[PDB]
Amino acid sequence: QFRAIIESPEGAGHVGYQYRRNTGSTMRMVSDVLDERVSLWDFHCDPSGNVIQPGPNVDSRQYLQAAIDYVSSNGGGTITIPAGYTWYLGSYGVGGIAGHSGIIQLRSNVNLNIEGRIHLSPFFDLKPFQVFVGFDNGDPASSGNLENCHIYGHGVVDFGGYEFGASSQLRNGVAFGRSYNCSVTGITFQNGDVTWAITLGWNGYGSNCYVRKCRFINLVNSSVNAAHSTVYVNCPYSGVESCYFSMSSSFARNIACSVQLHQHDTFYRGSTVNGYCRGAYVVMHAAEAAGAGSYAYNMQVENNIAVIYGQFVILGSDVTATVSGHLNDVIVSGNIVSIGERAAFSAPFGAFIDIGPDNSGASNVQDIQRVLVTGNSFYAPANITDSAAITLRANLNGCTFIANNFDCRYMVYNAPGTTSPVVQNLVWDKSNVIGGTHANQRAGQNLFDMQFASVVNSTIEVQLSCEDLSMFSCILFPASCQLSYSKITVDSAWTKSMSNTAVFEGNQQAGANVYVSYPATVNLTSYNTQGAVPFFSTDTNYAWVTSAYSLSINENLDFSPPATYTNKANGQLVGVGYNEIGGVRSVSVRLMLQRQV
Amino acid sequence: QFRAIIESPEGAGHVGYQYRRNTGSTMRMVSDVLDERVSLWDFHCDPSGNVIQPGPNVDSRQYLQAAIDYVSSNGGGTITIPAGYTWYLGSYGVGGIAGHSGIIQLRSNVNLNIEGRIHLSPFFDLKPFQVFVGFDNGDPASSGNLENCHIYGHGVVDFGGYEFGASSQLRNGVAFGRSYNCSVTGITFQNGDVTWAITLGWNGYGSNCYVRKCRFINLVNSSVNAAHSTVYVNCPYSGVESCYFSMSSSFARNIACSVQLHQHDTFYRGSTVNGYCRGAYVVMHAAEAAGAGSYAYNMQVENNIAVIYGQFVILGSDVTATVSGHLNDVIVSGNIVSIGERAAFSAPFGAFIDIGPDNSGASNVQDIQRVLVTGNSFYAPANITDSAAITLRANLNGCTFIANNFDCRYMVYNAPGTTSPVVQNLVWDKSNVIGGTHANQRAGQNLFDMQFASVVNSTIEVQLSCEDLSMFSCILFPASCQLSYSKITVDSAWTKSMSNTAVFEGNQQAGANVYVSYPATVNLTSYNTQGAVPFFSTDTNYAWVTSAYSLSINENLDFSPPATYTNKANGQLVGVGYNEIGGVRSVSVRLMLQRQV
Amino acid sequence: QFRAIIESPEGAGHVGYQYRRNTGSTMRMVSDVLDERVSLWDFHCDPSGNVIQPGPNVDSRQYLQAAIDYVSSNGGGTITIPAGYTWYLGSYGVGGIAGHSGIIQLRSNVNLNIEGRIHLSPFFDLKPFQVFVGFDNGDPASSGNLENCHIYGHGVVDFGGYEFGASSQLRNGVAFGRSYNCSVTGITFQNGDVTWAITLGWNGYGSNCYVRKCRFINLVNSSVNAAHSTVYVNCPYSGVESCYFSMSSSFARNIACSVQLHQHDTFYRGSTVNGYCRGAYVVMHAAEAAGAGSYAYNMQVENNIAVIYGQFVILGSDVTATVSGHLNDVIVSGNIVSIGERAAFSAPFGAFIDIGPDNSGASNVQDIQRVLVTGNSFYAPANITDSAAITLRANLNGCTFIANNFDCRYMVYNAPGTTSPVVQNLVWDKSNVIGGTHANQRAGQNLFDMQFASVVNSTIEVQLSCEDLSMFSCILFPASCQLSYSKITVDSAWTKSMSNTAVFEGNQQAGANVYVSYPATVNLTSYNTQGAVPFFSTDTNYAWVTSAYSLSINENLDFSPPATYTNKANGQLVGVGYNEIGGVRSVSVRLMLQRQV
Ligand SMILES: CC(=O)N[C@@H]1[C@@H](O[C@H]2O[C@H](CO)[C@H](O[C@H]3O[C@H](CO[C@@H]4O[C@@H](C)[C@H](O)[C@@H](O)[C@H]4O)[C@@H](O)[C@H](O)[C@H]3O)[C@H](O[C@@H]3O[C@H](CO)[C@@H](O)[C@H](O)[C@H]3NC(C)=O)[C@H]2O)[C@H](O)[C@@H](CO[C@H]2O[C@H](CO)[C@@H](O)[C@H](O)[C@H]2O)O[C@@H]1O
Ligand SMILES: CC(=O)N[C@@H]1[C@@H](O[C@H]2O[C@H](CO)[C@H](O[C@H]3O[C@H](CO[C@@H]4O[C@@H](C)[C@H](O)[C@@H](O)[C@H]4O)[C@@H](O)[C@H](O)[C@H]3O)[C@H](O[C@@H]3O[C@H](CO)[C@@H](O)[C@H](O)[C@H]3NC(C)=O)[C@H]2O)[C@H](O)[C@@H](CO[C@H]2O[C@H](CO)[C@@H](O)[C@H](O)[C@H]2O)O[C@@H]1O
Ligand SMILES: CC(=O)N[C@@H]1[C@@H](O[C@H]2O[C@H](CO)[C@H](O[C@H]3O[C@H](CO[C@@H]4O[C@@H](C)[C@H](O)[C@@H](O)[C@H]4O)[C@@H](O)[C@H](O)[C@H]3O)[C@H](O[C@@H]3O[C@H](CO)[C@@H](O)[C@H](O)[C@H]3NC(C)=O)[C@H]2O)[C@H](O)[C@@H](CO[C@H]2O[C@H](CO)[C@@H](O)[C@H](O)[C@H]2O)O[C@@H]1O
Ligand code: NA
Ligand code: NA
Ligand code: NA
Ligand code: NA
Ligand code: NA
Ligand code: NA
Ligand code: NA
Ligand code: NA
Ligand code: NA
Repeated sequence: QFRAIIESPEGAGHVGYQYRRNTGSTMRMVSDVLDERVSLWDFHCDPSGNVIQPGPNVDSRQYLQAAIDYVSSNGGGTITIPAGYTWYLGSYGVGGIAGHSGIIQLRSNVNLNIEGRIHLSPFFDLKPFQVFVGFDNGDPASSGNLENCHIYGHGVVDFGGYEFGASSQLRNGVAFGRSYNCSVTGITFQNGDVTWAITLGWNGYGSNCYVRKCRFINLVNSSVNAAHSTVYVNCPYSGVESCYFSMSSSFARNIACSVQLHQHDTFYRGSTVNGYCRGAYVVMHAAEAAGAGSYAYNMQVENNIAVIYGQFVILGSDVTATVSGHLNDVIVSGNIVSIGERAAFSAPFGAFIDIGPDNSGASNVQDIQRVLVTGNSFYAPANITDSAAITLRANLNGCTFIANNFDCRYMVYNAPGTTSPVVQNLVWDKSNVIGGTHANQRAGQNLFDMQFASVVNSTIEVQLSCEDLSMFSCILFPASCQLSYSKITVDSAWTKSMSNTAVFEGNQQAGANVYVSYPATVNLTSYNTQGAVPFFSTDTNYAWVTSAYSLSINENLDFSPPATYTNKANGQLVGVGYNEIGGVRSVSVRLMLQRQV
Repeated sequence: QFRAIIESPEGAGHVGYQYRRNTGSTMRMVSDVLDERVSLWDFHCDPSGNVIQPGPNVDSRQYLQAAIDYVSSNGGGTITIPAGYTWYLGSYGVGGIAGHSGIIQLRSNVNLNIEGRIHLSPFFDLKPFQVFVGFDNGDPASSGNLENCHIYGHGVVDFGGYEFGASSQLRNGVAFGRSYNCSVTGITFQNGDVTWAITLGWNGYGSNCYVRKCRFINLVNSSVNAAHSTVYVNCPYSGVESCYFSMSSSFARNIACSVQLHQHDTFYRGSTVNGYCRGAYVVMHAAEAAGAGSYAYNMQVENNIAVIYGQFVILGSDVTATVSGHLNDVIVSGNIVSIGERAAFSAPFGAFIDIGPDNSGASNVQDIQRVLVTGNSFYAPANITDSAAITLRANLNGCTFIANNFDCRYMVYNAPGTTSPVVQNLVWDKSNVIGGTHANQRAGQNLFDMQFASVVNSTIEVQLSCEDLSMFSCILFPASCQLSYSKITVDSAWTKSMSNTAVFEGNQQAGANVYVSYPATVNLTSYNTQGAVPFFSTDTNYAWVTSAYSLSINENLDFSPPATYTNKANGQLVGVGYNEIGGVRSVSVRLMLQRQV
Repeated sequence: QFRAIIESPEGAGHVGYQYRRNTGSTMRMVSDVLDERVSLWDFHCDPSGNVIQPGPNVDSRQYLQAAIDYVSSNGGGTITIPAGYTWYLGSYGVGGIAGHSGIIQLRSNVNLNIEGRIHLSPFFDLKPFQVFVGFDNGDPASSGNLENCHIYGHGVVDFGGYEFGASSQLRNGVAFGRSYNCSVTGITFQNGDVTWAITLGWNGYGSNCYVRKCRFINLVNSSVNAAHSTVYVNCPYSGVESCYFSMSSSFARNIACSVQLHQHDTFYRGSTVNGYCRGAYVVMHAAEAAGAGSYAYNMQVENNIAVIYGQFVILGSDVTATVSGHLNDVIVSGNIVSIGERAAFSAPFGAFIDIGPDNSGASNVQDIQRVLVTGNSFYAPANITDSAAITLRANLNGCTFIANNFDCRYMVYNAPGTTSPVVQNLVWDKSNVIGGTHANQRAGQNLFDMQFASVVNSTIEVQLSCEDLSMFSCILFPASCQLSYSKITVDSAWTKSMSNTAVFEGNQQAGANVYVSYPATVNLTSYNTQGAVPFFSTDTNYAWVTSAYSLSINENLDFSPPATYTNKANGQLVGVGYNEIGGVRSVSVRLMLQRQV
């Protein structure tokens, strides 16, 4: 009788236990203490209750789903995926997750402690899939929420190396769904061709979702893969920290981004990226504005390390028929970024910041402002013509650069005869240090190439830290660019031998509220009078100049040109020098030309 | 016989076990392996040893205390609070913690792994309480220490929604006490009206205490609550990182602060705050100086995201009869902060930095210096008159601003006819970017309103980035403010149409070691002489000016005014221009006035 | 029969269990569920299988090694070191780790969850040791890898207080070896005299190794200890975050460093250091370049708090017969550092950044560039003569300072008649704020002491924020230092009473591509002519000056000196002033001297 009970599945419920033989402890049964934990092994059995060993020819999916469903029924808990085993998944899930090509359905309060390895079987080759899905409905708009679901451990999700079957397919590791207080910590995602590794939230619905101390390795492998973003953050008060992202595929240099920050109060910090095209998008899509409003604000990209091939941070916002997206209150700081070794134009245009047109190419829908870029480093190798501190390709309502170090081909750039952005409140502080890696490479090129429709309320304070006489100019405005209510200065250091410093092809520096200064060489002639004597410019190009001063020594004994000049209505400069002995003087002098500064 | 033993509480101590049938493993009994872990279930029993189910009508407090006391007796360990259950607490603790309105007494080396939910029963409604207390005595001065106590897990402490009964009451979640190597990680504290969620240390006694990845949600709910600070850090080598703080109550906008950093080598990093009045205090209270000395130094507030209604960082120090507190070596960097949408003056004055008078209102007791504020963003909506980069309300011995972006009503402010602080070593670097949100709102107002007793060894380098002709002046010193050994500059950009740029109501810019420059409009008249000819100012207000130069074009052909001016003893400016044709000239010119720069 | 089986070591394999009595769960045996975890207790037994109690007189080493070896055999897992016990280690390991004075050999996929205490027995007194070793061979070049090995928990590794027996000995806590995806989290290392606490990687071989939330306390205690670096990072894509490091020994002030970052893509963040000589080395040793190439790049030191006695960050690179090491793409940001209270010259020279010669003292082997130092604070007490923002002691190919706050004796320093470094691309932006703690201490001293062989492509923009008339000069170049293609400026603020501002002992400011400006006092005499009249310098020292302007008021009525000057071939300055009444004038005026700026 008793032997039978003991050898039965209830035997453990008949063996008494009391913790450490403490007389004041609960008199329990072994089964009670065992019931305090739960593993996959508890559900990984055949219809007769016999345990089944996982392996390449066993599909563990129904067993893991049964575990999650059961623990869900009790109010939650943590299911362990045991170490020292690989658990293969080999069929699709059913019900609500079928619309998402779901394998496993996550449930609220049911955490997974993944210590072993989860692998995809070749059933998934050339097919879409999303491994873990928190939606409970095919239609995300009619889905319930996922709350308090955490995935963590020292384990591994391995996507089996399979290529995409078709570019239109989607593949994901974890889709938390309409996700509140959910996280992934510690896990290695590897060996795939996927669209995302993790997505958080759904069109603004969700909160407090995080990815921390995870690794993402080799998650693009084919030319079929349309696009890849390793973590898409689509709910507020969420972010990514202390993660490692690496790709080795060539295709990843053209298509892969590490992070999308698409809702307010989101962050990307303390991570290391290598082998990717892009670092992060910081974006408000109107099409995603349902759950948390139409503004992306409080967006933070900080203290990351990257080697990328395209753009580090891309800013944007866009509209739909009924919603307009807005982006503001952004900080990009402390990141050290480089474009990896590559040929010029062999990948998307290299940039630290990109102001990106929308997915249909429009550049007149964006509302981006109050962005602070500060205390970052950027480097691109000397050969990479297509490298810029900022590629400013769509309308910009403000962006502030302070105390960065940029060492690349262009500081500000936009391609001519593409978009003509409207620019407001572009602020480039004199504390931005311009590196010299690209010195001597800039023939035909303008360091600050202002290829815009208009610039207003902007500040460009150019300071070189070494010579580059190859460059056509430090800063150039084409005649088509309006310029008003702006400050544009070129410091003289390392400019003495430059023919052109600042160029205003439409003579826009004449505007009533344009404040500029830059070096120029000017020819002057004096009157013949002995004593105090006026010197006048030969050219009549200076009706806009409020004052000028000498940047050249005077090699003469018998006279000196004026130290300082003002102008005359006919556009000459004029100053008062000194003839110790009389005679008409003729000199060529390097001047600092100033207007309202 | 054997059946009896097996069904007894010692039955598990009679069932042999050897790990994985390994012949070299220990021959143990099931009870030994079970004894490797411990849960609340092991103590949650009646006097007969029968397990009791937790619930709203069961008080789990004595059972949890018995578990902690027992594990403490064995040298420590980790007690799990099981998932899928809510454990209610419904009575006060006894002994040493009674003086602290304690519920549970923490003990050294006994960690709590909280995976379920701990809730307060309505016994606590309208009463004080501190849920977990690490002091062992009613009098903190006679308390022993708490060491090596960690609280962690995916669980929840829920304060039951109860309001305070009286403003003088105190309520806390975790009071570690005189706490060494203690931490809270992962836990959600929610649904209360409390004074603090967590306190670390006691008046400088403690070390290596941290709060990490915790959430604090809705912990103020009534007008009775006197004050709320979510984490009070009162021991050195301690801090808060990667936490989330949110309030929805109106009252929280007026009374709630996220963090107090009150001892040296403490930090607040990588967190997100919404709905609070204040971000952090960085303070040395003399009354708290017993355990770690009288200096708060090495204080770090970094990489946080906040939407607040009052002040982001408040600095201070104060004194007692016998102790003087000092604050120095502070860094505030990388934070992106905004004042949330509100009416002007509807909450405490909005500020990025506040120099706060002591709790009795004194402004002449503080010793604050060597503070660095760098690479932060601040924004306040255009309507919020009461918004400042720094509200400088008490004596300041130094604070350095570099490469911040401030977009609010005032840069520097103090209210006139309140405190008259004594200011030393206020440094505002030209790399601080002043935003334009408040342009056109500043009628009657000074952007830098220097409402102080005295300013010395200070630097204010004003740089606008857009026009605001509504403002009375960029910077103004009342006659009551002494000014010496200081540098005060206003860059000309966007100032051409300003009637007043810098204003010294006591003509303080004349001081021997004052170094200033700013734009002014000046009327000048020349002598009638043809040729080189002097121009003189009509007004005699310029005896302090060392040089001036033209910021205006010359619309004339027949003459030019001087490019550069110096002065004369009677206070006129004078320069040498050029009359091509003779005649008395009269012109109004915008000049850069300079003094010793 | 059945009684015998049940009391046997297989008894638990005969007691059936099914999780929570769920009919769809696996019918298992108690032994199966127990086998899901493993502890030291499972191996801590005598030859008869009887458990042995750990203690000061028991050597736990063979038992722990047996556990690791066994778990390794099953594909890995996590062995717990139980809480509430101290486990002593009292003999050396055997085999592959014997060459490393190894105690325990780590194995791939076998994690240690250390919750108790591991202590060293006095067998190790005066001997070398490395507690945990991941190499499997005496010769690291012939060692296999360690992968997926994590050490974590709330436990403690205690080195027993024993002193080193001889300086040439080595002692370590954890040597992961050729280590891929390995980490230490949560652990306290204490009470030793050791060389390192943790090393990661081996000469570039390894990846994704981290130390997080660990504490290192009192790990130097004797004068025998040659050198100490708490964490040596010798593999890429690895780092240290949120750690606490403290020393109390005097010897630690002279010999101890917290971190070595010696391979690319490595970081040191969010940590607190006290009592150490140095913060971090960022170094490419040619001798260590085998596994990850010859370049250290993407090196990040950020958001740390330190009180040190020598240098905070030391940069270097060096060569071997066949390999040349290079260092580039470094960021040092957000750190708040101070030199602790000490006598001048009582420890290694105090510095925020050191450019360190190699271990044989060579200063002409280094290739260091593209370094960004930004948004840091540094303080040293007024008495510490040996304190510098940068001690630039070996060849430097570039380093950029922006928006730091440095408050110490020197800004730039190198000792004369030591090394004569070759300097390129030293950039000190005007946004670096120079503190006043050392005002009045600088007799005989130059704030920027340019004791170099040559300086090129460099920028020094000096800005004072208070007076220090004790200093000999703001910046001084000895005649032996060449200077070309550089910008050197001293802002006038707080300089009016300085006899020397910038000093060029070799008249190097005359160079064709040197761009300089600084204040000087000049004596001038005019001609006697009434009206517009020239003033000329008495001295002929100004042939290099392109323009000068007045920094002094004019106390005269009857005349004014020129506002602005240029020069003449004989080296005089000349300008045009105004005599209202005739007469030879003689004045002494403070001028801003400018050259090509
Ligand atoms: C790979 C990636 O992330 N790319 C970024 C762009 O994302 C956009 O394209 C993606 C391509 O894969 C996604 O669209 C695709 O997936 C959609 C969502 O799938 C459906 O809904 C899921 C919830 C279900 O599980 C699925 O079964 C499926 O039903 C699908 O509707 C599209 O048809 C398909 O092409 C991506 O869509 C978002 O995905 C997230 C995460 O899964 C999800 O939370 C969202 O709900 C979903 N959004 C929308 C609108 O559906 C889609 O956004 C991204 O647009 C771009 C940003 O840069 C551009 O835009 C900037 C702003 O104008 C501009 O500054 C910049 O210059 C532009 O380049 O960045 C990546 O390219
Ligand atoms: C809510 C909050 O934190 N407010 C900050 C101010 O704190 C000060 O007021 C608090 C109001 O709750 C606390 O005082 C209250 O509690 C005291 C401590 O309780 C006793 O001791 C405990 C150890 C026991 O468990 C309790 O049972 C009880 O016996 C009590 O003595 C007071 O009477 C009561 O009002 C707070 O007190 C500190 O609390 C911490 C954490 O519990 C504890 O470690 C300390 O020991 C205790 N300190 C003292 C001195 O007792 C008390 O400090 C805080 O002052 C303010 C800082 O800003 C102001 O001061 C700046 C410096 O001059 C100035 O720059 C600024 O402008 C000022 O506004 O910030 C919050 O307001
Ligand atoms: C304490 C410390 O870390 N000091 C830093 C300097 O490190 C150099 O000296 C150390 C002194 O302990 C180490 O050398 C010692 O150990 C060597 C390694 O031990 C062998 O190999 C191990 C793998 C085995 O387990 C051991 O059993 C043993 O066989 C040994 O070869 C030496 O003979 C001995 O003195 C340190 O050596 C490195 O150690 C790490 C971690 O263990 C290991 O991964 C490496 O493989 C090993 N490297 C080498 C080359 O062997 C050795 O590097 C460090 O040099 C210094 C940097 O600053 C100087 O150099 C800069 C660049 O030129 C210059 O800018 C600066 O001014 C200089 O001061 O910083 C610390 O001093
Ligand atoms: Na779908
Ligand atoms: Na901005
Ligand atoms: Na246009
Ligand atoms: Na009390
Ligand atoms: Na400071
Ligand atoms: Na006064
Ligand atoms: Na060795
Ligand atoms: Na640099
Ligand atoms: Na030389």
